[PDB]
Amino acid sequence: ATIGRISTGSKSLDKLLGGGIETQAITEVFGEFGSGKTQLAHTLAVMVQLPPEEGGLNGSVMWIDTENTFRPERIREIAQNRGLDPDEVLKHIAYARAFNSNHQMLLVQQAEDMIKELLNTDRPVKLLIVDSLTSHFRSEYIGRGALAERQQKLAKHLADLHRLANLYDIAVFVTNQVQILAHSATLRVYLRKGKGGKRIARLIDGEAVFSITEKGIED
Ligand SMILES: c1ccc2[nH]ncc2c1
Repeated sequence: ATIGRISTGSKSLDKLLGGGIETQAITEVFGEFGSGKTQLAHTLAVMVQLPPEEGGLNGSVMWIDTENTFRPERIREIAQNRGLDPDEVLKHIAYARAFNSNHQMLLVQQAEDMIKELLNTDRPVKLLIVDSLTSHFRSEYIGRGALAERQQKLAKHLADLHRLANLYDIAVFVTNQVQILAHSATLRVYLRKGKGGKRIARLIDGEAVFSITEKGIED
């Protein structure tokens, strides 16, 4: 199946990404607390629902939240300000709180049921968000011996996510709060605060600049 692309809301960031975030890929955004990772996730959860000529995939969303940071009213605000019905957009986001890393891993396996259910509807799942990918792993696997154990568990979790992305033509978007370890995401984007309230994004193989606004993010 051909890759799809989802606009982030920012032409600058879309260009950095080669045209938007890709299906059949895991895109990891990482950066310090407050760098805008969750705002980008909220924006993508709206953008993916747009029709393709507007930068979406006519898609539905599954969201795994590990920090209680999902805000339904932020979805509704972004949707309304982009001309979409806020309640329809919110309804197309399946939402689950992950209580610990083992529950987070089960939830990814569980997500396959809804993905299959929706695959041939007019709004198949096209975006799976894990925010935060790493927070539970960081709190639970700590101390001597934890590096190998945590990396092995994360590798299995990411393998599960890669399979869903690749098998069902989904963009997986994950967040990671940071600041030597290996990573298995398809593409890693470093996000940081800049001057004038801007956020700056760099690929970790130019820089994109965007603002956080009532439309989510934009140039
Ligand atoms: C992950 C995210 C949202 C979800 N809703 N139901 C199951 C599930 C898994």
